[PDB]
Amino acid sequence: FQNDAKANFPDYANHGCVVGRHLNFEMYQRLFGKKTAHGVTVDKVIQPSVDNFGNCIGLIAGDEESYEVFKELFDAVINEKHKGFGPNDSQPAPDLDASKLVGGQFDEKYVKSCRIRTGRGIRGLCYPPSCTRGERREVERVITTALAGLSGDLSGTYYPLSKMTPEQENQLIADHFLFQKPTGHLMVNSASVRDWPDARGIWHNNEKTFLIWINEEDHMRVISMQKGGNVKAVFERFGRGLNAIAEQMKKNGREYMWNQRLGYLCACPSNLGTGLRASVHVQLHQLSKHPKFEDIVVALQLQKRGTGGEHTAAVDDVYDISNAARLKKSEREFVQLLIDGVKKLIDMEQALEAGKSIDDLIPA
Amino acid sequence: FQNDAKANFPDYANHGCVVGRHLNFEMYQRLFGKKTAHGVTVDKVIQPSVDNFGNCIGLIAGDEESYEVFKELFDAVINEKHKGFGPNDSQPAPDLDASKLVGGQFDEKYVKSCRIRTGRGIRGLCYPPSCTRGERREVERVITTALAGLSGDLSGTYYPLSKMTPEQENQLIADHFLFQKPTGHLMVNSASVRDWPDARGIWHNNEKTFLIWINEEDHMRVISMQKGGNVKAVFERFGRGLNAIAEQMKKNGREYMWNQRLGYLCACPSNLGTGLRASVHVQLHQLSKHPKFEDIVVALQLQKRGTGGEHTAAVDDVYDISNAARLKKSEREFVQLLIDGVKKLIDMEQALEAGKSIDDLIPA
Ligand SMILES: Nc1ncnc2c1ncn2[C@@H]1O[C@H](COP(=O)(O)OP(=O)(O)O)[C@@H](O)[C@H]1O
Ligand SMILES: Nc1ncnc2c1ncn2[C@@H]1O[C@H](COP(=O)(O)OP(=O)(O)O)[C@@H](O)[C@H]1O
Repeated sequence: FQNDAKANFPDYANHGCVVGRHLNFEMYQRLFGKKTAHGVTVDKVIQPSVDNFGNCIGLIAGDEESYEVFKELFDAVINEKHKGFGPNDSQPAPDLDASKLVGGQFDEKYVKSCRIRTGRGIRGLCYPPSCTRGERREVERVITTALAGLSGDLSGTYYPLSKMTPEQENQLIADHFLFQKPTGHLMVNSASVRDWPDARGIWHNNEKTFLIWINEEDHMRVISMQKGGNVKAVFERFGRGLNAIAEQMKKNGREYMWNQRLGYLCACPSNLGTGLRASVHVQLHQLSKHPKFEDIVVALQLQKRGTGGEHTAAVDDVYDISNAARLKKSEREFVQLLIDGVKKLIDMEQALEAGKSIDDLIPA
Repeated sequence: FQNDAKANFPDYANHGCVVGRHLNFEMYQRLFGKKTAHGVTVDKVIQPSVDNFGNCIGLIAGDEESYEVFKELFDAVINEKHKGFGPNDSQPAPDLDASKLVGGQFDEKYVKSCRIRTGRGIRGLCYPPSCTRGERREVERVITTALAGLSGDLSGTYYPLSKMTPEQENQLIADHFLFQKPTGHLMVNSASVRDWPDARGIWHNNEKTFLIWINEEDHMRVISMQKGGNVKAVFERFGRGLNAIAEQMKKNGREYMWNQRLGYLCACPSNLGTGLRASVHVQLHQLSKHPKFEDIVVALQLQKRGTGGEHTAAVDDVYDISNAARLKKSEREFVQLLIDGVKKLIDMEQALEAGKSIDDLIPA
């Protein structure tokens, strides 16, 4: 008996994962014995895809180096997932300049709130699927040390999950800032929830307009938010926050994971490039009952979902609309995509309100 | 930053695991960098204990070598779990001689069925927490190849979970021979359910008196059973089955995992020595309503539980009574422990049936 590639090749029958359609034995044999500097193997990065029979992606990176050592597998998946992204295609340079936005104010009669999120990795340390307790703790240390250097309207306080009081936990729940131990297949099967809640925590400023999660699904989850429809102001704080944290991190020789081709790196290939989801809560009483509604959203390159997030129902016809893509455009440009898209949606709503047709407002 | 033992030491506060009370930093530092020939680390074997806050054991072996490379941790836990087992204590030689049993027939008026189970590991291959798809498949191959050499009343057929038909699956469910993907903390947290159901299967003889599970929680789970109370006959088939399989395995240079001190090795320290649980279904209408019932069972060194197994209620006063221990006695002697114990229970029941006292039947 030999523990070789042939003996270890996954049985992808019945699976609906992207990986199974790209990881033929030819490729597996090649990648089988490879390892990153942190010991991440091909079996590691595909484990979730094997465990799950649903329509997953199944691909997860244990560390930054995963994207280079297992480049041909990630590129194949990335290419299909992000609807076209070859080996010579490159992510545009980061763009966090809020002042370059045009008309970043929404009619607050329809737009109730604005939210912009992204994820960062701390270079040198493994992603949650592979990180050790030591690494995870260093991630928390780096981040919290940096956050404590923030001032002004970015001044905040840190709430470690492992030292959280009933009173604090209760208030964070009411704020909807608390996160539980993940239970999703990708997180569970990738061993991303080990040692919970060791070195996990929540940070937020006094205004509660800037939220930070540590060691949840990414090293750092960044969230900027405001009531109303001033998306430009939400983006301005978003970029100013990321930059400020990065500046405090340089003091300790730490930086975000980023490279010319893929932009900001994270464990989940689906969230590469900008990892940015800009969204609004927008009320669309009439448009939502229009037969072309779902097609209009897709055409605008937006995504639609319930008020309570992914896989929830929309209450009082208020929808969570956001940019659908993550790659092939800069942050500032995705935010401009949301602006243009949402205003069009609002124009259509105001047409239906006046008993008019929207037939010639639809993206041809 | 250094990824050393100090940075990686588990925070055992709040935990009710045995490991936390033995794995002080002193020990952790020593074991931290160690590895078995299969790459099993200390972090691996204790991971479940860290993940779980309940009253677990939390210790699991990735391979056979785990018990030697991490000997001082396993010995500490084993010592406490099995109520006294020092470094110089030794498990008695295996004893599968059913003919050495005395009075192995139960009053079938009270004893409805008999069951005896154990677990085996195939030497050379890793336990479910650490095994690869290749290894797991080799385990299935070795076992099924051996089973196909069995004849007579040990002739049976193999039902691979990954090629199971609705009709077969339905019949196995009715027989209560099917096992699902484990969901318990120890199994989930130790990564023992990877690639389900790849290389998992069920084997049983025509009589349905001999059952075998492959790659569930152990490499091989062996179960002998009969209606009525002829425990001697159930043990006779049990031992004859284990020996026959071992004999077919030698043809291919394979053998069970076993050593002088710990007896038959398995991933779970709680099941070392004999890994043997001999049980009966015994109806105790009157005794079960006696205030001393639970104390009598413990004194007889037996265990009591519901008819549907662990954590179930007893229906019609029928209890699952079995030997409580796994170490410090031979198989044949645990079965004799069940015999002596159950007959005493039956004598007490027949006393209460006649309105007599059992005060002087109780183990002083
Ligand atoms: N524009 C918005 N305003 C207020 N809350 C929002 C907005 N967009 C999303 N949320 C909230 O964020 C939470 C997470 O949503 P989810 O669909 O998981 O997106 P993501 O995972 O990108 O945060 C949800 O409970 C939702 O209510
Ligand atoms: N003496 C017996 N006769 C018939 N069935 C039994 C007997 N003992 C246990 N069982 C059955 O075996 C199943 C597993 O029981 P469990 O408590 O998990 O013990 P184990 O894990 O050692 O098999 C249960 O559903 C139970 O009904």
